[PDB]
Amino acid sequence: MSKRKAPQETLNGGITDMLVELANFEKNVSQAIHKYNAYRKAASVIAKYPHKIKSGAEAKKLPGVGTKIAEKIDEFLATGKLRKLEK
Repeated sequence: MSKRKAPQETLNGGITDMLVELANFEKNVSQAIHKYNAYRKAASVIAKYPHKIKSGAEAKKLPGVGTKIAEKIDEFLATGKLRKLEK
């Protein structure tokens, strides 16, 4: 908790963070469910990934992420279409 100085609104991706979080549920998600392992396998191909996408095409390329987990990958990456101040 509190290592040096984390951003206030995260950077952009945040894929392996919200994916590993669902597996860390330790309450609503048991420790051996099918949907439970859906975020663990997808989190292995996402966290290794650059874990930062503007759309949901990168998750489709990952064979691990796509079986009902790709929807969550867009939940965090859905508000990543903000403008960057033109001119």
